Amino acid sequence: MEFLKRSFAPLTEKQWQEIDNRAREIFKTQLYGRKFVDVEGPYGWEYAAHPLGEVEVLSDENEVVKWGLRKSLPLIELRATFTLDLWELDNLERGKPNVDLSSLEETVRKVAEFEDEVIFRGCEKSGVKGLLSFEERKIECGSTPKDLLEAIVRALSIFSKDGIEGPYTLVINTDRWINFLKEEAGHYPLEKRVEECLRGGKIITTPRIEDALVVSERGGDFKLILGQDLSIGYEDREKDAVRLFITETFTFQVVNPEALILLK
Amino acid sequence: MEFLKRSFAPLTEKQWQEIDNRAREIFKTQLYGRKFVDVEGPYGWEYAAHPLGEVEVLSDENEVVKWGLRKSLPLIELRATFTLDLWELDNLERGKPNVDLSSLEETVRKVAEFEDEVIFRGCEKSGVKGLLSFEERKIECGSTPKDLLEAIVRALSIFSKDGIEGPYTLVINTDRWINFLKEEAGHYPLEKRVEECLRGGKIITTPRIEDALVVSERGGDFKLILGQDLSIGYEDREKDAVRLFITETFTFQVVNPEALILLK
Amino acid sequence: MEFLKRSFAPLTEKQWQEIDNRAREIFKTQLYGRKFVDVEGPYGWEYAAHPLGEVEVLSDENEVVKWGLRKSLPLIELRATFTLDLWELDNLERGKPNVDLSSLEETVRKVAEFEDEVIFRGCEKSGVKGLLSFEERKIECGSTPKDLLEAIVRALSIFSKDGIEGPYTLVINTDRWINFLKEEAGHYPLEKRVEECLRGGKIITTPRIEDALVVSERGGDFKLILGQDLSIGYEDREKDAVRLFITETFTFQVVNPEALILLK
Repeated sequence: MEFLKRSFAPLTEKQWQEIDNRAREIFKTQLYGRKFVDVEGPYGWEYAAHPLGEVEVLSDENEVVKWGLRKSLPLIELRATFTLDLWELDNLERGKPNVDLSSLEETVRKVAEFEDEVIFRGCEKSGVKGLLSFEERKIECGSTPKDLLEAIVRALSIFSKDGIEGPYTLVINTDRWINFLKEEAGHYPLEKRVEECLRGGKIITTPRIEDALVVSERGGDFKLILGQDLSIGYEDREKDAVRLFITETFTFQVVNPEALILLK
Repeated sequence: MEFLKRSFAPLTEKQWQEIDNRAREIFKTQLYGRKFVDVEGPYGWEYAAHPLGEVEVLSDENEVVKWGLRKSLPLIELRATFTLDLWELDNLERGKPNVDLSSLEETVRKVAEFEDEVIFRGCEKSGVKGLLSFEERKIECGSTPKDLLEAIVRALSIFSKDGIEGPYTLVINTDRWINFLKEEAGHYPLEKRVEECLRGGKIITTPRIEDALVVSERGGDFKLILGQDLSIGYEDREKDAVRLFITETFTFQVVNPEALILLK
Repeated sequence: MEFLKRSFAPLTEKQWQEIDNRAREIFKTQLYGRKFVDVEGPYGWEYAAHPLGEVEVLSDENEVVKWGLRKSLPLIELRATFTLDLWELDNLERGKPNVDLSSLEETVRKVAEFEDEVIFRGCEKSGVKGLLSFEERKIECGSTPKDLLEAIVRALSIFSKDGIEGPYTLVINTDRWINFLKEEAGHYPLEKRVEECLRGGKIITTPRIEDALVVSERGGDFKLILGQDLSIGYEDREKDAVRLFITETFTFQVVNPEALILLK
């Protein structure tokens, strides 16, 4: 929006469109948490904190009037900057079909990594606890495909006792998935054995996790709080090059850890 | 069209039709690039160059008035000739069901090879760079079916980081495909393992490539510029035999090499 | 248009208008070729090459499939820059009737010279051959007004044998015209003798030619290919002064040299 100062950038709508398109593509392919966790919002651009629903009592014990502070999560405000040559975007309206947008891509990837780190590991400063921080819900299993299938069945039994329902999905490191696919036959695809044991579920290979998670997708158990979603705006000129920025505001909340299981 | 001088050939519409039909069949089965790359046009018959969208500056540095030349790709104009006996096409209207059209077939195959060479290797004279010239995007993999599947998964991970989406297709040499199918079981078809790892994609066996390519089919990344598409016209008489020709005008452009991956 | 970034210049419409007006005036008075040669287009801003209608065959002699490259003329892209003080354009809306626009005028004159040089001499780099390069069509004549009239009659006889019709015009260096007017009487204006021998034609005094040309104006024999016509846009700030630029894209083609005659 208006705080992005896009109107003041020496660019045509065509160039803005190309930039936005490439950003969207990289993001859709590089944002992995967005695949498992719900999204609420956007609340922005002014939204500053998400309530937790508790009071920390600061009053002493023998005070007549008891009082405390109501708790919330501060939204994380993200800024990153790109620099694009001008002589090279105007070749777009000169008829060039492929305009170099490399710095955009690099920095987009970096911010995607940032958000995925928050979701998966969290942030102490912000008070966010990541999915991989709920060590209290973890299975110890082997390292073969068969061990993996047994572990998945165990996980679904756990979900059963805890009342957790819904489609299930398995988030794996890419390398471990590849090695599971390589380690044993072959006489029936492993992905099918899995999608069967993972009863109507899916597999999602994610390089930002090392081992694996099993999560239910019924809804409402992991949620990303959105103020200002990812947006690109303008800062200044270089002057032969334009400096833009990408920004966001967000927090993350694990609501029901019972819908989460870690695997070794 | 009119530049083809078909009206001046001592032939009936029946004979023209037979000729055109056989040409179309051979072409549909022998034109392999047409299976992966988009086609724009036809622009012909006068279209002479396709713009690139850049200026090469020829002005010196200290000139007051700066100037350069706007760049483009010249269209390649293709001619080949056939000779057909007359006594042998008139047997068509005499009731013969199978008329010999061998020279047509041979020369059609040759021109198909020509276009496929341009697409795959390119042309220095014309300034076309072929698919197999983007060595900067190449994977080193093994030689077994399992190695192949691992390589395909690696390729799709690459497409993932580069923001490349869409159906995927695997262009292979026929011999290597056959040997992959022969080398190991058997207890589950390899083509299915592939179409699965090649997630909803295809395999296309192409004798004009030696090893393999993986390419996305989302659209707009490889494109063939068409002026005058493949057409047959008339030159002269022999006189007992008619001399015809086949012609085309075309260039080729790889727009987004990120949608391209070479395999060993 | 939009590639000119006029909207991003810290200027009001009044100032843009003054600038454009002065540019147009200087151009109309300083563009001499525009007086004789036809103009086609504008094709821009993406137009990159104008077809010539020929194929250069690169195929060897004994190749089965013959091929070549279709030929064209690259458009020349022209850039020049002006710098205008700000404190001095805002006095326009302060009520000043005469705003200093000298750098504009100088640079406009320079680019006009550039285009006239291309038309008259041509450009080797671009492959343009100028009017004064067709030495094969040249008359040797005297240096007196009477010699000039005889030469004009000879030229029209030539046009006669070559089938060239239409109004005729005589492009002369200014100095030679003046000296012809001074050299002999006087008892009947020379311009009238000329316009008579130059049967219903004209005289156009042009400082970018040294001796003279006679050309027919029937149409279609000399033509200027226009992509982006002359236009002014914005580059940056200085910051107390605004930097603008003037740009064009064009080529030139002599189609029928029979409509052209050079005089000594």
